Amino acid sequence: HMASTYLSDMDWSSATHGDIDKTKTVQKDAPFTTGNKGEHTKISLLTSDDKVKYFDKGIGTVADSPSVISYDISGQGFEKFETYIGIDQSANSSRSDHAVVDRIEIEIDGKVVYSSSVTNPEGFRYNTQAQFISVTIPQNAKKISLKSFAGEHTWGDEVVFADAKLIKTVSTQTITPDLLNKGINGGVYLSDLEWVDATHGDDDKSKTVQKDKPFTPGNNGSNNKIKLLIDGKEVEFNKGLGTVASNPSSIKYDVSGANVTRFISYVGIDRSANHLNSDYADIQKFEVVADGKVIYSSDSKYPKGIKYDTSAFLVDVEIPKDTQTIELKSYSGKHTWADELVLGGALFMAN
Ligand SMILES: [Ca+2]
Repeated sequence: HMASTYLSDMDWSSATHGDIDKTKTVQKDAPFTTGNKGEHTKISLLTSDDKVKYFDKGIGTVADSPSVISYDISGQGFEKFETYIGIDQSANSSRSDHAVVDRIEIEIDGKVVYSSSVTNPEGFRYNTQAQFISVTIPQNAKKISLKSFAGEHTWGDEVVFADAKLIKTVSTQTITPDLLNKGINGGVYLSDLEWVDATHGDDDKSKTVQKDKPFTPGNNGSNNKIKLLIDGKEVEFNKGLGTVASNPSSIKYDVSGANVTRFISYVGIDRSANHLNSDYADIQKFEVVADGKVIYSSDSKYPKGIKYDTSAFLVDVEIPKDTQTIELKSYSGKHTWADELVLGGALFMAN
């Protein structure tokens, strides 16, 4: 799922043009000269087979040495820039020195990412067919610049960036406890699903893995919400799973009937657990297992396990295409009582 934002719908950080009248401004969704006059004329360019194509959206300027239109794209997450370039069909081309553009460039953070010099060394004339630009934007990008070079004169240099747009993949927001508590579109909470089976480390086998509750309080009849340490601060979760770690204990889901692509959960020991200060780990490790293959293990980040005081960690892992079975495996520290492992906000994504 892709979304595009038109440059003409954004605010430029700066804009310069080659027209001597500085009361005139670079035009949104119109050629420069006609747009400045108030005319309703749309941006148009000569395409293949000399067909004239009209555009609802774009940026209209007059080239200079150079004319520069810049946009701040910091933290915006854009992936591509796409536009058609050429001299607008509305240009004054009555003389051969009019409508002569030496070069058009696209620049990102000081780097030329497109230049018309490659395909058009002599530049653009009134009847030069449009060039389509498609450039990748670096994840770190801060500034994109639309540059046009007039050459000897600016006369008739009606440069248009037709259909000028920035494009990105529609993606989930940065994962936070708040986000998992509010909900994500397309996210299905594990506690809203039936497991195939769910084992636990508690000796009483009449007890069951708990949905949206820690194990012990849940099996005692309480509906207390799952609670974890997030960055040294206690946070309750609306949704999740409550279990007791074992050797291991495992919760198994049959995901064969769906195209599951992602598993998201905070993982740690519930605040309600029995805990005593100890050198030993309370929980040894947690694993996400896809069709018998470990696709996440907590012992990379925590090679000696976790304790009651350990801040809950974010598990965010891709599920391989065509996965039949997902298992969530909890390994007890075996020397203490704090084996009340909870999965805060545990959900699946289907992409
Ligand atoms: Ca020129």
